[PDB]
Amino acid sequence: LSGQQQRLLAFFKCCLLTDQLPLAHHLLVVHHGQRQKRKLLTLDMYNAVMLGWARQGAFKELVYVLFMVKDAGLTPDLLSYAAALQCMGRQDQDAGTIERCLEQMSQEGLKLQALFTAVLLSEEDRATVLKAVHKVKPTFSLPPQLPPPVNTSKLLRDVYAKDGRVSYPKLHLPLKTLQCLFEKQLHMELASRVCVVSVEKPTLPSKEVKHARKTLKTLRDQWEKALCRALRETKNRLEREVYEGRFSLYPFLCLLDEREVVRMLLQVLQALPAQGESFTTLARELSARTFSRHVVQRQRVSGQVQALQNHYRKYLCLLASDAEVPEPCLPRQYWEELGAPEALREQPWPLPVQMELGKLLAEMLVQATQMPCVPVLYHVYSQQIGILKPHPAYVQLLEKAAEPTLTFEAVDVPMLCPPLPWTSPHSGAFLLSPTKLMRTVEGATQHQELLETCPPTALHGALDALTQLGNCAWRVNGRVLDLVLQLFQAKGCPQLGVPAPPREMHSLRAEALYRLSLAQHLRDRVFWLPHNMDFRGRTYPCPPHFNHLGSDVARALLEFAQGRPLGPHGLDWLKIHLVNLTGLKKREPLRKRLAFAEEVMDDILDSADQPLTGRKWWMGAEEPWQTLACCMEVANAVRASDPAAYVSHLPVHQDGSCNGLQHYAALGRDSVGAASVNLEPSDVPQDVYSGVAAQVEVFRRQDAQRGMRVAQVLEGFITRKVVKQTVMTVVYGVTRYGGRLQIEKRLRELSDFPQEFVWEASHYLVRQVFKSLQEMFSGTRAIQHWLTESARLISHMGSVVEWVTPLGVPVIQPYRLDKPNTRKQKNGFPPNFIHSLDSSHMMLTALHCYRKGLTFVSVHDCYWTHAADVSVMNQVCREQFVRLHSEPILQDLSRFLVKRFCSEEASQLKETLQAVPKPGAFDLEQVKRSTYFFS
Repeated sequence: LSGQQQRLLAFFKCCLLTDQLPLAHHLLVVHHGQRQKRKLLTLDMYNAVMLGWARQGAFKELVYVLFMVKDAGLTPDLLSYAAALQCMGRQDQDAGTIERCLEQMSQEGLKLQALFTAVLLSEEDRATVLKAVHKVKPTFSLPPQLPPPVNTSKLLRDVYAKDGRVSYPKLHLPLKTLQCLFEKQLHMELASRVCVVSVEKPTLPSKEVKHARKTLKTLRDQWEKALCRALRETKNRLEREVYEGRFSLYPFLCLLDEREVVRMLLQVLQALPAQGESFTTLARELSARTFSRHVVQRQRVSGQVQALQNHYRKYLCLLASDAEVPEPCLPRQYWEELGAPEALREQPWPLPVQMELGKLLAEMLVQATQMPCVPVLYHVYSQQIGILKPHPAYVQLLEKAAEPTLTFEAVDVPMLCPPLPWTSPHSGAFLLSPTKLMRTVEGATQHQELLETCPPTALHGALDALTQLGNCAWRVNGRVLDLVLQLFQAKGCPQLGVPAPPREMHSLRAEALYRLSLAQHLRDRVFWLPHNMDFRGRTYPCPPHFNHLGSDVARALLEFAQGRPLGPHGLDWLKIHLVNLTGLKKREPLRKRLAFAEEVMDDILDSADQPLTGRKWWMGAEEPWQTLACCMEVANAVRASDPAAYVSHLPVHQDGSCNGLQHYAALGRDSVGAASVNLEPSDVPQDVYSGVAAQVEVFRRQDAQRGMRVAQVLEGFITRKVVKQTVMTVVYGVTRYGGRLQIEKRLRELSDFPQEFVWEASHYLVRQVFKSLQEMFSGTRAIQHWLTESARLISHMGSVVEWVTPLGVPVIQPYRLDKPNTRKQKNGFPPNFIHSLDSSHMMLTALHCYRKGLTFVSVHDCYWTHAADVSVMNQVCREQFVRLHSEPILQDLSRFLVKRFCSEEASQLKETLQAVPKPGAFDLEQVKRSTYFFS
């Protein structure tokens, strides 16, 4: 529909939420009076007004709205009849009148049960309509609810099998403890903000520091008063707009309390960084915050929070180890079994309306806040986007004040209770604040629409994997946190990665400070990280400030709260993991790595006991913090009389190093590719990156002979690690220069390499690595060319490439040329497709591990799990990979693309799709037999 219509409809719905039925009715009447405005008006808007009048009990007003719809010439739909019935139920209308309305429903050819099923309504509304029917002669005759559907796909068939071989893991914490944790999370959700003491050591305040704190407090109070005044003036103007009939944001402002809006704007000023944040981004954030605090308020007033409490305690019983449930069920399945109490307000406001509201809030903040060196926030264009910059004096005042209180959004902090089961894409993660399956802002609406179009069962398999990831419990390690605290307080170490005290150094310090503060806050408290999916389908943790993927130090800090005994092989797995973290003997086999671990055991023990004053071998290792944490675990295990008896909280990371290349070589079944990426079983693992480096070296020597001097500049500086980063950029990308920037960063890290030609060197490395990868792998070269040419052809048609993963979740590329960008779509599709396959293999592995009872989480390529679980999870990854590639993914992709776009350039696309790469000699089953496929 029209953009104006979208906002008018949003205004009416918001008025229903605010209970401003007269204002909405008045605006509707004004629009009806003008013929052009009446054309803008839609039946759904009238239905919404009727619903609100049917929640008030004013039948006469509802009838007047019906008269207006008749004057417009629209015909009353099922929703209008629904509202009439519910109003009659509320007001105890005479049975004969209800019967007359029912006759009019049959006059429009509409069954009452069918109309109720077709049009969604609040349960109070449904109860009212049902009572109306019960007053009338007709019986309610409610149809029984259908049992929840399950996936028929062969890959997920084993997961959904009804045979009672399932042994789902149960959380160690008792049920009562889980309920208390839920209560803490609930209180946090109601407040919507978390105050955390600053990690940085607080010096005794000086006289000047105290004065700065007083000045800041006075300024904050002055800003609060100004903000309240500005909000009131804007509300009055918007109410006048409501009388005029122009679209107004007055209900949107009304939904959140005036004090809450002011408190939110003030916290936004405190949260905003010294460099500043984009004005458009800030406006979007403000609108999202308002919607969140309003959904929480609406649930509280409705009573949806109490019903949720009860329903959730029942769900908690399944998770709790002490409580026993006779039939094991998947968490979403169990939730659905208890019922569906999800709020109907989970759906958000239209994006243009949200943008308008956010911009209004940002403008109010800028005008209201003034401080003497005038306004705190300065709007300056940059790319070429307006940004809001904090006052320089304000930043200095903040530094001088050194306030220990840090505010964080409820969404920003990890949950204190298990995440809500993902029964639907829209409703997941935080119980009170709805989390949308698509974490990524870009392409979220299109992807969400695709998800709704996709059958629920296919969504269900991914939803189960996400729920399982959320259910995993994370506890911060005390020892690592303490060491990081000591270094962070006093300068820190660049090699360790602790940021130096506060161009980007200040930002890094602030981000680290927030992450450490969250870690300290949750150090003694078990917490659950919800997982959200991007467009590619990769799973990411929802909280931005604290997540394992974000930083190496965070990876060291985070360890499983649930504890599983090492077992006979657990100690060996810990040693192998430690060697992997160091990066020593990567090419050598696992047996050699274990022998090396025995050789370096003395260093391991010394480093664990005294990290700061020890040999500091862990610092030498490529991942210092992770190495130190592993060293501590190994030391504890040896100290314990039995290593098998000892329980290792710390995760053991198993990775294929090049998951995308492994998928490319499996798809083409290339023998050379399988050997290079370790798909083929071998006594000694062969490093793909080393082979790429060799091929790069031969190309480098050819270029040195040639006039181009880039090779000479890079001669002797193409280290294996840098090559590894370049290979990852080529295989995995969103067609962005940022990955190339990472290659540049690796080149910058080498002091000997000149930075004068670093940009050219990064470009040249990308080209050389791409040539090397294609040359070494015939199957990969073919598949990549086919994908690139298919994506390019689809982009020319003008439709964004859309494909369905083997799991069944549809993946779309969110690139929009200001139309799809041909460059991004053609280059993006091979990496995005490879990512989707990797995520599919990860979800299959996770679900099967869940059936086995292993705790599984995925961080990038690495698959995290307990040391005892590692061997089993390796077997699962080897079987699931084979099963995924057993299905003809290339053929399925070609057929799906043919359906999506060929039946519309399409013929050329059809020919390209038809010419799928032929299967290679290498046997798929070999992957199962390959011990070194993941290591």
